[PDB]
Parts: sequence; C-alpha cells; structure tokens
Amino acid sequence: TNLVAEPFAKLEQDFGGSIGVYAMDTGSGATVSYRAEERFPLCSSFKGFLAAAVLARSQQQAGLLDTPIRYGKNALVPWSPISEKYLTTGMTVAELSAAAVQYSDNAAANLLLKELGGPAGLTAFMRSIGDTTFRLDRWELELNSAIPGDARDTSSPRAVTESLQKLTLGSALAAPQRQQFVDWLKGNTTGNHRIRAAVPADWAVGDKTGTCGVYGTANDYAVVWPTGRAPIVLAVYTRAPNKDDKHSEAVIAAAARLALEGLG
Ligand SMILES: O=C(O)/C=C/c1ccccc1B(O)O
Repeated sequence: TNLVAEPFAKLEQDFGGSIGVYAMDTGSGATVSYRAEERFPLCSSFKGFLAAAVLARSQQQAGLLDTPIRYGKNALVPWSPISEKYLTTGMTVAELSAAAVQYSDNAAANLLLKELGGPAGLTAFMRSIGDTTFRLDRWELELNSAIPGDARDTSSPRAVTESLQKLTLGSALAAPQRQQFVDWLKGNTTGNHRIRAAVPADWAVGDKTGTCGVYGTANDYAVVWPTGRAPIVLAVYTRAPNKDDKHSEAVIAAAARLALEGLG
C-alpha cells in the first residue's frame, strides 16, 4: 500500500478523472509521485519548452532573440491577443517567445514552431536534453484534441519536471538563456489559480499552464523558490474520460498543495 498516494486518489475521484503529479525538492532530492510516468496531453504547456528551444538556438545565432518578425494576418489564430495587438508593428523573437509563455499566445507559438522545424523540431530539442518521453506532433489548435489513449502531443509529469529542472536550474541552457527562460516563466499571467494558488505568497514562482478544455484536460508546471531555500520543480496534469468533462483549476492547485506538503 502507498499511504502518500491516498489523498491524490481521493482528489482525482472527487474530480472525476486522473491526476498526474511529480515534484522534486532540489535541495534534499525528496520527491512526490502520483501517476508520474503516465502520459497526459501537453496542451499549451508545450509553449514553455518551445521558448527554451528558441533560447537554445539563440546561443549560436547572434541577435536571434532581437530579430523582428513581420507576420501577417494569416499567421493569426484564435486566442492570439499579443500577436493581434502587435500585428501592425511586428514582434521580435524574444517578444513572441514571451507571448507564447506568458499569454499562451497561439499565433506566436506556431510562428516559433515554424522557425524550429515544426513539432518534430521541438521534439528533437527535447531529445537533445535527454527527454525521451515528450512528443509534439501537431500545431495549434489541433494539438488540443486530448483523445484518451492517443499519445500524440503528450508527456509525463516526471519527464516534464525533469526537463524543466534541466532548463531552469541545470546546464541544458547557457546561463544567460537559463535566466531568460526563468524570467519569462516568472512573468506568466495565466497561472494564478493553479500552482501559484498553492504556494505561500512570498515565494517566487515561474510556471506555464496548459488547457486542452476537452476531456477535463489541463495542467501546470512550475519552478518554485521558497524564500531562502533550494527550489522545487513540479508538474500537475489532469484528464478525464468524457469529451465534455470540464477541467478544474482548483484540482490542480489542490494536487500542488499535497505535493508541497509531501516533500521532504
Ligand atoms: O495556458 C492555458 O491555460 C490555455 C491555453 C490555450 C488557450 C486557448 C487555446 C489553446 C490553449 B493551449 O492549451 O493549447
């Protein structure tokens, strides 16, 4: 029997679906795992790793991040509020990356995906950092279908957390790029009701959300700096068996609380 897991099982039963959690305390090595190796749809959470992949490329391309991109209306996608706002001015690669991370801007994400060689190019970047689980197969908005049993556009909570650690705290990015990735995550605007709702107000948090909508499917991953302590990295993913089942931000926050409470 796994007593640590019982509150998570109760939570997912109340929710009406499945919850996957992995959390790592980088100071002690302590972890919390629940369905941590199961696949869940990435939804928009892929956009954080997209931004990291762009940052990695910028390490060999002088001024890539500062390069202006003058996209047209044909690049726009529903829920592209930053891209629409800057349509008449253009945006730099860095601004597109920040929009994808901090507003889940769909047009910005697809524009950057194209620069990287599409979903397979982002998947290849994740392979290059040692992530063998992540797979992106489609673009926005098709990647949100979240069909039960479909492995397209999925990863696992553990693989997400391990890759997030490598990119934000480890050596997968050069230091200036690691810091930029962290800065973008800390400026996210979409996650106030998810992992951020689980952490004490004085702790610093960088996160990236995902919401497929269908099949009760939504998620969040975060790096969390408790004041004066080594950071925690964690991922919380959800799904549900019926297409019209609704996702729950409260369930994501509640799972994150249990993860923080369960850490040594
Ligand atoms: O970050 C979120 O919670 C939502 C992102 C989003 C919004 C509209 C359409 C697609 C997505 B995404 O999850 O792919």
